[PDB]
Amino acid sequence: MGASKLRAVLEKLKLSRDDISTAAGMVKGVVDHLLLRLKCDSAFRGVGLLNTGSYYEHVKAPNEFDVMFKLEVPRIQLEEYSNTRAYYFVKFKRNPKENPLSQFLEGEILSASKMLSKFRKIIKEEINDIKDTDVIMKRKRGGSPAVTLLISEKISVDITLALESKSSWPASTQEGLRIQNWLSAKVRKQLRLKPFYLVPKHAKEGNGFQEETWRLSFSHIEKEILNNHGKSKTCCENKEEKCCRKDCLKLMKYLLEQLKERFKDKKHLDKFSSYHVKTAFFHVCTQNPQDSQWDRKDLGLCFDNCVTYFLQCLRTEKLENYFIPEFNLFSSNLIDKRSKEFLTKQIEYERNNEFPVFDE
Ligand SMILES: Nc1nc2c(ncn2[C@@H]2O[C@@H]3COP(=O)(O)O[C@H]4[C@@H](O)[C@H](n5cnc6c(N)ncnc65)O[C@@H]4COP(=O)(O)O[C@H]3[C@H]2O)c(=O)[nH]1
Ligand SMILES: [Zn+2]
Repeated sequence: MGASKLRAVLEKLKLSRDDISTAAGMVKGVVDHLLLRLKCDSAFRGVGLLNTGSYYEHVKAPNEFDVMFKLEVPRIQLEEYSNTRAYYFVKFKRNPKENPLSQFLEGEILSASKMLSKFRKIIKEEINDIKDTDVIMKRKRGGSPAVTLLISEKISVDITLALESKSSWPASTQEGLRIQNWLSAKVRKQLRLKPFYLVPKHAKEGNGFQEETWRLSFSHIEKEILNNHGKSKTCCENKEEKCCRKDCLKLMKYLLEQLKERFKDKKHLDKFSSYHVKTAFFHVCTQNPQDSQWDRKDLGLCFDNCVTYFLQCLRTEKLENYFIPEFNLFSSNLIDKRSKEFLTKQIEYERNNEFPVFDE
């Protein structure tokens, strides 16, 4: 696949400033209103908008948004659930004083399902006729921590609640974030000093679910790594140091998106998301730390590599969480073999035929 061809694909995917500003405007309005109302409750008094960009989370329908609501919770003690390395029970190190979330305390362990239920109930109750815009809440997805809204019957916004911990990161993230040879150890050091988040996601237990667990989240770190991606600090700040990392990520995401859209009737690709792609891309970034390995003239090659590695992850059924190395996103427990084989087939076909799926 030619680099000029790929860059032409990315070129035709660019949206005008008007659409971006309009959609961002509507989303911002709804979000701000929901914050102002969410602060009416003592449990969600310290709620706030977490900076993850909140834009460009969909190349092309680019009306789908993703915002994250951080909730500052002080002095929490985490307990790793069944060595899942990613799912924890939330407790409090010292709780003599009445906790704002005490209404959600199922004993010593903070209930995730109750907080999520309350959150969803507040939002659902306060998106009706209070807005000079038409907002509807989408059907509750199975085991999804997100609360999705539809604005003006065109804009989708995923709202995820997240507990915030300014404590040091869990021990499961010790060997994670291998950006030493890429973004330097100093950057990793200052990054690990930043807080980490927890989303109300239950873990699988054979043929049952816990609903009391929370999953680690480092979306903000992902944003930071994304916007500052070069070994050189001046990467992509001049013509001589223009790389093709972001182009590769965009192309991968668009490939997965187009494949998911094409086989929407089937249920094979439903569990696959742009996060898997992003993770694989991060691993590839670790494998190729030099900016010279991401030269803009080698877009075709680099992207190819990004495809190949992704395929490897599908074939070997191994895709380690970039922050939690022992957490496998492509385990057989999460995604079945048949789905991964299907995706593999579609991708191999696309690459073998000069990506006809980009022609739309
Ligand atoms: N900003 C943010 N949103 C999250 C996070 N975790 C879940 N969400 C939201 O809930 C939706 C479904 O969550 P799921 O955990 O039940 O299945 C997810 C999960 O299995 C996996 N995944 C996505 N982000 C992940 C993440 N940050 N960590 C671990 N797994 C993740 O891919 C599935 C679909 O992701 P999606 O990006 O299209 O939408 C998320 C996403 O909009 C999160 O950590 N950060
Ligand atoms: Zn760059």
